[PDB]
Amino acid sequence: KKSIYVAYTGGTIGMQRSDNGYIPVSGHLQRQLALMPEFHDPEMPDFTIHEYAPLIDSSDMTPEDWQHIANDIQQNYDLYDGFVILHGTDTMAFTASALSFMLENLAKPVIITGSQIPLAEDASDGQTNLLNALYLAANHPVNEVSLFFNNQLFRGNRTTKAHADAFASPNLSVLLPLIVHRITPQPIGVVTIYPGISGAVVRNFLLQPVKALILRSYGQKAELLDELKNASDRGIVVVNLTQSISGSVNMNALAQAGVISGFDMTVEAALTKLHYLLSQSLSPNEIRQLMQQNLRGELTDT
Amino acid sequence: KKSIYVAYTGGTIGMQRGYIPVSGHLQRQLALMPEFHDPEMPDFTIHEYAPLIDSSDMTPEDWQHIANDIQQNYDLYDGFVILHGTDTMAFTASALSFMLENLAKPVIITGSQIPLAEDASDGQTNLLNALYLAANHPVNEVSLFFNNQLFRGNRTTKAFASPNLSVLLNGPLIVHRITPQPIGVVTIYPGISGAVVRNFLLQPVKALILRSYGVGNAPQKAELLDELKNASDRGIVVVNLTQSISGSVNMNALAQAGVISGFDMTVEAALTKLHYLLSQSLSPNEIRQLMQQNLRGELTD
Ligand SMILES: [Ca+2]
Ligand SMILES: [Ca+2]
Repeated sequence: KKSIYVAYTGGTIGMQRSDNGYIPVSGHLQRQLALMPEFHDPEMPDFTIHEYAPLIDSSDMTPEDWQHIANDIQQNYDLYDGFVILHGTDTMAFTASALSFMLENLAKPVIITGSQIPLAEDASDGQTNLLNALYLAANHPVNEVSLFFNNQLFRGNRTTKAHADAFASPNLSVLLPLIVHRITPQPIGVVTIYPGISGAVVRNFLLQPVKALILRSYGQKAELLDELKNASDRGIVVVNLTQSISGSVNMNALAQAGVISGFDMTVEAALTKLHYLLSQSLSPNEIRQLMQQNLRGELTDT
Repeated sequence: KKSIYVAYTGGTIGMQRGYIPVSGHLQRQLALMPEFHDPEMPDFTIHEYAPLIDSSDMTPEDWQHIANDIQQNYDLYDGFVILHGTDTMAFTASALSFMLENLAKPVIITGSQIPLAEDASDGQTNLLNALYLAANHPVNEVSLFFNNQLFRGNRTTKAFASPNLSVLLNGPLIVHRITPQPIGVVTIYPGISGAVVRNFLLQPVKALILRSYGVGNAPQKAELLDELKNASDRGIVVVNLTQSISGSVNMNALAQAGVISGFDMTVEAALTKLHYLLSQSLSPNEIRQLMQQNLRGELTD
C-alpha cells in the first residue's frame, strides 16, 4: 500500500479564520483531516503531515526556503512513494520550477499544491487539491515536480500564474540516487522591453549587483544593443523570452549583442534556472550554454 | 458608400519574398483582388509611409506620427485602418486610444505574419474584415483586428488576446501628445534584493510598473518596501499589475509604501497610459488618480 509524505511548508490551506485574517495554528491541518473520511478511503494512500515552523510566507520567501524544502524531500526520499508539498498559492510555480532543477535523478512524484481558503471552509478547493495530489502522487506517478491546481496536473517548470485569484503551462500540454543541488539568492533583473525604452533606463537595470537579466521582448536601437553587449562582455548573462502569453523566441541583432534565447521557457523557469546555474561554479559562457539546453523539461528546442 | 483611409505604416502584409518592401505593391495587389471591390465593401485609399516604420524599432514618436496622420485625414474619411508590424501593434493600439479623445469614427489596427500576396496569408482576411468593420459595424474606438477577432485596442496583449475584456466582435476629435518617458517595467520574484529594486528606480525613472504575485501580493520584504516608499517620496508613481495571464489587482504593505493598483489593465495599456499621463503636465497625485480611472475602456474598477 502506497505511503505519501506531505510537507505543510506554508499557505492558507492549514490556517484558521480569525477576525484579523487567516492565522497559523500548530497541527490544525491534520486535526481537520482526521475528521474527513474521504482522506481515509481504502483506495487512498497512507500519508503523514510534517509542519514547518515558522510556516513559509509564500509572498515573502527566498531561495533558502527552496533549499529547505528540497533538503526535507531528500531526508524522506527513501521512506515514501511520493511527496506532496503544501505551499502558498502566489509563488507555488516558482517553488515548483526551482525544485525541478535542484532535484537531479528524481524517480518519485513530487506534487506542489495549496489553496487560498482554509480547507474546511465551503469555498475552499483545499480538500479537492490535497485529495487529488495524494491520489496522483501514489497511483499515476510522473517522476517529476508537478503542480496541482484548478483541477489539473501541470509540469512544475512549465506552469505560470493564469488568473489573479490560477495556473497554466501555456507551452506544454497538461499532464492530466537522489542528488540535491545547492541554490542561493542571486541578483537577477526580469524586465519588459517596450517601444523606445531608453539607454539610461536599460543601463540602470545592468548596474551591480546584477549577474543576469531576463528580457521579456516582442513576439535594432543602437543604445539598447550597445548596453546589452557591454553587459555580456563583462560576464552578465542576458536571456531573451519572447514575452507574450505563449510560444517561442527564434533568434540576429540580439544574438550579436551576446543575448541568448530562452526559447518558450516561462518567466518562473528562466528565473529559477538562472538561480540554479549561477549558484554552481560555472562561468558566464557555461551558464549561457546550459540556459539554452532543456535540463528538466522546461524548454522546447525541436 | 463609405470611404476608409488605409495607412500602411509598416509590417510584412505589404512586402514581397526573404521579405523586402516594394513601393506600391500592396495597392497593385489589392486592385486585382475582387473581394475588395464587392458592393458591400467600402471605397478605400492607401497611403504607404515612406519610409515604412519597423514595429520592433518604434518609439512613442512613431505613435505620435500615426496619431498625426489620422488627425490630418480625420475629416476626409468615414474610418481608418492602420496596417502595422504585428509585434508592437498592441502598444500602438493602446497609445492611440489615449491620444485620440472623443474619437467618433472607427480606427482598426491590423497586419499579418505573411505577405497578403501569399496563399497562406491571413493578410487578405485581416484587411477584408478591418475594411468591412471600419465601414459597417463601427465602434468609435481604437480596435485591433487579428486571429479573426476584433479586440478593444487598450485591452489586447500579445497572436492577440484581451484576457480581461470580451472581444468586441461632446467635442470634435481632440488629439493629445505622447513623448518618450523613462518608465521601468519589472517582475518581482522570491528574494529579489533591495539593491536590484533600487537600480530599477534610479534617475531618470519617473514611474514603475510592478508585475507582482496573485491579487497584488509582493513580499512584506522590508528591503523591497523601503525602495518603493523612497520612490513614492521622490514623486515616482509605482503601479501594481498582479501577475497572472488574466484577472485583477485587489489592494496592505504595498499601499503603505505608496504603490497604487493598476486593476486588470494589460502591461501595454498601463505602459502607454503612463507615457500618456507623464506627457500631460500633471502632478504625481493627478497621475496616480488618473491611472486608476477608466479613461478610454482600458480598466474595470
Ligand atoms: Ca506619413
Ligand atoms: Ca495639476
